[PDB]
Amino acid sequence: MIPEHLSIYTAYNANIDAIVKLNQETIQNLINAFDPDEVKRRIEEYPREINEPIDFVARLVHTLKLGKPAAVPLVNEKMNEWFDKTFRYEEERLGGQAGIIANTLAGLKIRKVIAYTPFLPKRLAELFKKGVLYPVVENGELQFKPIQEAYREGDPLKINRIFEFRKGLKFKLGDETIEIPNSGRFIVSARFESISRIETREDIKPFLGEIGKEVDGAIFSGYQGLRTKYSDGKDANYYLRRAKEDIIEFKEKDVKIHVEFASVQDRKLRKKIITNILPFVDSVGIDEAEIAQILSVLGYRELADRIFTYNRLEDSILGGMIILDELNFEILQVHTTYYLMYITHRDNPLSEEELAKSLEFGTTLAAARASLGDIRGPDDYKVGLKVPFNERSEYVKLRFEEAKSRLRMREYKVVVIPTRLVQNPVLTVGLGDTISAGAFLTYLEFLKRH
Repeated sequence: MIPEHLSIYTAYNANIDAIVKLNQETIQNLINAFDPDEVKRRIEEYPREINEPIDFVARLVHTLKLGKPAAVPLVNEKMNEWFDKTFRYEEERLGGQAGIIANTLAGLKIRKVIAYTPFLPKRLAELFKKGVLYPVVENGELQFKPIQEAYREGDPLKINRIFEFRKGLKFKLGDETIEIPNSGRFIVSARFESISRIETREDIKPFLGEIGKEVDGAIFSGYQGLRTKYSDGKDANYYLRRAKEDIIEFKEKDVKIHVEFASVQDRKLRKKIITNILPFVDSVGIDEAEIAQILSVLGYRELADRIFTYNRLEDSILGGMIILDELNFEILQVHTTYYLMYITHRDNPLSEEELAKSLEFGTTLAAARASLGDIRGPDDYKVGLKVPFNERSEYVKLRFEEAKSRLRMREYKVVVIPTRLVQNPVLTVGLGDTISAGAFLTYLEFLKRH
């Protein structure tokens, strides 16, 4: 069942996600450090990014009193040390699509899992599972090390911080008492320059093809971390030309490549990624929100608006077909709350049943991880079998048949299954990534058999 003989490389995004519990002592001690009217002044002026500590407290306490969640970018690297010296973390865990994917695969105990990120400080390296390899240059040659032991002292440190606040708590901002209405999280995302240089670094770059010889597939993600423009005159395009070069090295070695897409708010960057990356890879993983974002920049604004507004199976099948037809990679996987879907060219070697089985492995693996919070060993996949296909399945199936009646299916194989939906899971972060990892893993297994 688990295709344990396959070897997979993942890049490029891995980071620390760190959680802080805002109890009374913690929030009051923080506020106490500042001048109260200095804080008040900063709230009304409303900082939309965090450059200095007063931006942070201001945005936070505004969020705490409203009792409504918020995410705010950290755009100054030097703040890492401030956060770390001011707060204690409940938990530090691995985040970033490549990180999560690497840890899930190493939890399945496949034959080999190599992960790469250009930024590997010790603190990040130690959050990976045992078993994940990292490529390094040693004595002028390629070697792999256990990733926990491959860290570079001084590498840039990407850390996203989730502040949990629970209802009930009161604190004071000078004389003014303040009770928190609801629970929630205040999220501070790493969005400074040093962690936005998303690439294979120059030392390892010359060995990518040698790395390629060691794997059956590579899963690439994290393009969404690129910025428009960089300090040293580099730009998104510069990094995207390097990204294309990496793709070429693996595909020349007969590696199949899967790109897991992501939300890219800047439409121009989103357009550059789609243009530069998608037509050149084999497999692509998107969610329902992403399908519309892509269509929107491809010019299909009406259909994108329909998808966003009504979330119908039919409009997603049409929109997936358009994206495949326009971009001409090999297979598209769409993940949605109630159904997963594959769209392939008519000459894809897999049968409908194998395509279904691959999707089923994906939703099963994700349901497992959503229930347990972590894949420790291959038997854990079986926990996903305990999560039934959702209550909308029969309606999904009926609507799929109606959709096939309305829409053309000449040039395309379209396969739809219902998800093993977990209502309210131990782990929310990265379920889409885990679906794609399982789907792509089994897609490789079936191709290899063919």
